[PDB]
Amino acid sequence: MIEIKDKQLTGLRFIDLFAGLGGFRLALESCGAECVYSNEWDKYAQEVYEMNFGEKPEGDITQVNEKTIPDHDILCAGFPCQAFSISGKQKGFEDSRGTLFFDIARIVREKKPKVVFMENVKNFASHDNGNTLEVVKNTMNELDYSFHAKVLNALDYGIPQKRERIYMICFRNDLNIQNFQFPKPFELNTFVKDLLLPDSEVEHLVIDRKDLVMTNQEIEQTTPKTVRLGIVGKGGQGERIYSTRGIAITLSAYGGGIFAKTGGYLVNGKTRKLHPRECARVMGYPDSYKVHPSTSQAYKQFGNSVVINVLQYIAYNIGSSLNFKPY
Ligand SMILES: C[S@@+](CC[C@H](N)C(=O)[O-])C[C@H]1O[C@@H](n2cnc3c(N)ncnc32)[C@H](O)[C@@H]1O
Repeated sequence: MIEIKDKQLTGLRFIDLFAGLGGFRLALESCGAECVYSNEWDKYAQEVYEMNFGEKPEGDITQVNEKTIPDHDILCAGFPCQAFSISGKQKGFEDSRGTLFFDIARIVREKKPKVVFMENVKNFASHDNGNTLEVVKNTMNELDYSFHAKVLNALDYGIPQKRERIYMICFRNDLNIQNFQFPKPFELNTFVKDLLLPDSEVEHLVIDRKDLVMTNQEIEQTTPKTVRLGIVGKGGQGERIYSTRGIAITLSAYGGGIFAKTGGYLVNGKTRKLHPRECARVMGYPDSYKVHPSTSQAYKQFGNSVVINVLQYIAYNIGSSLNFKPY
């Protein structure tokens, strides 16, 4: 993550829904905001969340009563995508019933807040011929909110990894805000080689394979692209080797293969996976964020997580718009 010297959010209060590892929390707390709530049911996530943020989030959202949630200015949420079974006249609020989204709407209609800050998968914009996005959109509009959405790729913001994700920002219509804008992309000057740990701490991740077939040889120059160097097995997912002088492929929580979630990399004449500190680093997490003792957990977590840096630029630009109220 990077440091923000202009705390455009001091004094503002927020809730961290579907917490996971606490990305949105790391991000907003650096802009000055304060955390008033958190919710997350996966006992392992709650375990890491507590190791860093000292507290344990509450449980199953489906069961928390709306009128029970603290007063807040910003609602943060990276919920899980699910299809909507639209069975009726046109689209809106009533169709979000049965999904965990309805739980967001349920809390927004009855408690504050100035802005709803969400995030999801790269293809949220296309799911069901656009139907999935059409619903969340019409729902926010009909509760008196404005809707802005965009797909930003993390390599365009100082992080070496291919990872497109839709970011969605909603401003209460009461605020009258025609002033918002998503950050501008820039030059990348950090690649996978700069994020690795020394060999001594990564020996146990080397995988020796005789069916390794090299298609290209190591490039001499770094590029902001994904460079496939070789293969193993059938060359399907999880069995492809990448160059450290490039960008990391998209980390995944539930993938399989020989090099399962991190992908495999040619580091120093040996083929290995990424270590969890590396995974953290590839997501933007600071070296001070204590990770889960179980390396198979760290993987599932960091792959369902958030790119901190991107969250920090978008949040700053939110303090801005809310702080510009001239006579
Ligand atoms: C309250 S239960 C889901 C109940 C759902 N109504 C039902 O029909 O099955 C809470 C859900 O939150 C999901 N969840 C927790 N943290 C999340 C996050 N950061 N992003 C996405 N989904 C998350 C859990 O995996 C679980 O499915």
